[PDB]
Amino acid sequence: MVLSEGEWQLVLHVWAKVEADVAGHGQDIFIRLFKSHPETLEKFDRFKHLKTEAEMKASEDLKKHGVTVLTALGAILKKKGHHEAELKPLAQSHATKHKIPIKYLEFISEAIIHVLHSRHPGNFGADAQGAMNKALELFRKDIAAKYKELGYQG
Ligand code: HEM
Repeated sequence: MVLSEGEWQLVLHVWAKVEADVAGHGQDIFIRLFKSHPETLEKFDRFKHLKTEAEMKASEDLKKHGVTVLTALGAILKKKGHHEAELKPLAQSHATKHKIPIKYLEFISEAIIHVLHSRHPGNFGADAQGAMNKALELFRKDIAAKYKELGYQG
């Protein structure tokens, strides 16, 4: 797929709001993910002992990890589709070290869209949500193609 510039504009306009509090957005997203799809928590050896949302919010390691993840995602979105280099090391570690299936990348995509919708309703109407969804579908389709080249296609 190819997003138009107007779509990329809608995505970087709400992303600029997220960047005003990257650590708080990271927490909300991961908490939403772990609550909605508990199986994804099992993939994290560092965090799978966390039993409640209260424990998750209080985890300083989880908040540092959410900042790492959103920073890497933001760098990919700011490329506007020219993200081949950024995607390489990310696809290698998620396919060969962490073993994350594409279906889990759909689950975090849903969590990102839920949290933007809750926190940024004015900058996340139907058109802006449709553009963010297109941008995350492009990221998932490109990562899935790299998984296949690396031998995992999971
Ligand atoms: C927006 C999608 C994602 C992005 C941009 C992303 C990014 C990252 C980054 C930048 C790291 C640190 C360096 C590395 O190991 O590569 C990381 C680690 C990791 N990611 Fe992801 N990730 C994504 C989705 C997921 C999903 C959905 C899962 C699991 C369901 C996953 C599981 C992990 C694991 C197990 C680690 C190691 C964490 C730790 O112990 O340090 N990632 N991810």
